[PDB]
Parts: sequence; structure tokens; C-alpha cells
Amino acid sequence: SMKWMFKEDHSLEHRCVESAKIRAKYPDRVPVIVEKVSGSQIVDIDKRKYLVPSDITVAQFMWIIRKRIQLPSEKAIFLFVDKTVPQSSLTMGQLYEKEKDEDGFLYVAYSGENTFGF
Repeated sequence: SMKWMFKEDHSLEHRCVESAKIRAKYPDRVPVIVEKVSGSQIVDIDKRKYLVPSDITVAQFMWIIRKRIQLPSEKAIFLFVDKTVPQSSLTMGQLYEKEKDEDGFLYVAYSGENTFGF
């Protein structure tokens, strides 16, 4: 399974309130939690929390992550939302409305392989 440190560090109600707070303050931005898939052949990420405009695409968000972890261009990266790889052409706003957690955050896992899910 995916075990999210964000959810282990904060109660459901804490996250519900905080997600609602940023969405009220920044209605055109989506709060994203990013964590590495356990065991993956990829470096862990230093920045876990992102507030990204809804107008960037999934491909663009992947680029942001790749750059954060200094992943070489020739080396692949896969994102997973609820165990499926999202389509790169979607906007982060579309992804958020279709996959947001019960707590109002969007949880995106990343890996160097797509053996984890669909």
C-alpha cells in the first residue's frame, strides 16, 4: 500500500480545515501532496507540499517534480493518483476535481517505474 506521512502527521480534520483554507484564499490553485512510492528505484523528494495553479498540465507538474529530484532527462518518471497514472494532458485543476482526497488535498505519488499500479 501507499502510506502517506502527511496523513500520519495530521488528523483528517486538520487536513480538511487546512485544505479548505487555502482553496478559499487561493481559489485558482490546488494543494498537492507529493510522496515517493515505497521501494521505487528513484530518489526521495525534499519538498512534499505544492500549491500549484490549476492551469498547469500534469506533464508540467511532472517537469516540476523531475527538476526537484534532479532526475536525468533519459530517466523516466511516473505519477500515480489513486493507483492509476493520470493522463499528461489534463490540467491539475481537472485532476483535482476528479481525484481529490476526502480531505481536500490531491495526493500524487511518483516512481521510476509503473509496476505499482495501473
